[PDB]
Amino acid sequence: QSMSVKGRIYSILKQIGSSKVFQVLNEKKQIYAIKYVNLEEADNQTLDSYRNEIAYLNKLQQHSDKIIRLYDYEITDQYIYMVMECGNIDLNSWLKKKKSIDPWERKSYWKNMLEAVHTIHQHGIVHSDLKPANFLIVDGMLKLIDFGIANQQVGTVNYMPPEAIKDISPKSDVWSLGCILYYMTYGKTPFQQIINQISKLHAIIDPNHEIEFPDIPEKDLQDVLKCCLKRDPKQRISIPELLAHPYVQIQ
Ligand SMILES: c1cc2cnc3sccc3c2cn1
Repeated sequence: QSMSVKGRIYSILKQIGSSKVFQVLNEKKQIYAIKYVNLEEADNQTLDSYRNEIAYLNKLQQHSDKIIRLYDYEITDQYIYMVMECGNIDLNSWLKKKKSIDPWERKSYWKNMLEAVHTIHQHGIVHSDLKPANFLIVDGMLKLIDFGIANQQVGTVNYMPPEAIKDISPKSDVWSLGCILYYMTYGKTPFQQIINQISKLHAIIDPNHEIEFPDIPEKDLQDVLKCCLKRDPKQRISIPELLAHPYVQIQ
């Protein structure tokens, strides 16, 4: 099985993920990821969302290694081919498969998530739909897969900020990152216990609904969670503030 992106031939190895993602090999026998997108039944608002996300991904590549590498692309009126770097596994399936997560790898992953989200924020981008499925493990390093600009773990309200439920600033991405770190800390998201979707949304917003923060041996890690998971965006810690917190800095 084969395919041609900008005159270069790529051999398919396996499918990873309208859109199909594949693991491929080039002529020089190097491993890549090819995202295929079918534009056939797509509107102008959809096309603009797609061209906007590609342009942001192409630009933000130069600013951080914690953003997925985009090597090349081919765009027509019928399709998109994106030659990207191949990750090992996404953060979600890595966590789902793992029972207990190492405190050193968790601190390391946190640092990477802050670096990536901070970059998009410096360029005016608020992701708003952050989940572990949005991050990629590549050579013991987390990488942000996308920016939330392009149309369409999906649907999930577990990482949703209170401000998003009511209706959006960088503080929204802070709430979501805090939910991801909470999962890597406690083994569940803060509201995971609630099956009923409405009853879950009714708890995320309600301030009288106290989020449990059980006593862990990492006092700094407990403080981060308590700082991220504050219902009032005004009272929530910022990304530049998180990057200076003792949890990220102290050895
Ligand atoms: C674009 C590029 C990717 C590269 N590597 C991997 S490994 C598991 C998912 C993915 C992936 C998804 N979208």
